[PDB]
Amino acid sequence: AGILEMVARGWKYFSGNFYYFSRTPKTWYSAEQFCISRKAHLTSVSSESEQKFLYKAADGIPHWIGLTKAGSEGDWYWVDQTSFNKEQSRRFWIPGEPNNAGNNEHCANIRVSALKCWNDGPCDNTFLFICKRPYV
Amino acid sequence: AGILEMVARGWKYFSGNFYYFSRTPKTWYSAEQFCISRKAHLTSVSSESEQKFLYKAADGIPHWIGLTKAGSEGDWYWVDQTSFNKEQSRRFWIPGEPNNAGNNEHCANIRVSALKCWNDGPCDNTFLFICKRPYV
Ligand SMILES: [Ca+2]
Ligand SMILES: [Ca+2]
Repeated sequence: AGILEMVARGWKYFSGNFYYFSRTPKTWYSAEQFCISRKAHLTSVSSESEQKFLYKAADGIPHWIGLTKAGSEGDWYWVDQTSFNKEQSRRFWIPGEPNNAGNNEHCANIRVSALKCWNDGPCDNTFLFICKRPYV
Repeated sequence: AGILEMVARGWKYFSGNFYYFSRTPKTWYSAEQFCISRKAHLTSVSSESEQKFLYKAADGIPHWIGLTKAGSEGDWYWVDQTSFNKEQSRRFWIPGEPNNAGNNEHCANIRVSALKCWNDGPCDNTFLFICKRPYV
């Protein structure tokens, strides 16, 4: 509906997209349910620059993003259905990650504040979250 | 993978579909994640016959089913993309449900062992679950 309005409504703006950083923590799925109801999806990271903005604006607090496995034993996909670049992700996971700790880590979160900031963790962990919505 | 091959692994067969009834409790999404790893989804309900097979096998124990909202404020649908008729479902909901308690009950389960067994509850409640894989 327009940049100023969306900004004025509390949304962040970075490079062709609106973002919503949740004021309360939810499980990955309850976070996605909210983003759908906000005409959005849990965020994707489709560049290094977008990764830079997203870790910065997270403020060192662990934020759910929109990476999830296609089934508890499947490969990662972006929920917003953009392509997942397996190779580009190398520069985005915290070293050691994805580690699949206790074989119950199928949802990914911005845990720290660096270029390498993603951690795989339990999908039922409650964290703050980022809804992504196109500027269309 | 063969009717007798599936029941020999612990799948249940009824009227053209295989169904996995779970051992351990899980949230709606993790349940669904587990489903997909076994080539299934959480179960959709198309006929009263299916409803009756499902509620009688569920034994009174609450079991998650594949009915969820298109977001926290959106419409009910089946996660396996079976078409959901609201008028047919009227028969299966517990009288007085779906109530949407605290604007928070965004997933459905088979709560009791009766025809009127569907209750809406928060997707973060941990219950046993029913996966469904179609026989082709
Ligand atoms: Ca991890
Ligand atoms: Ca209810």
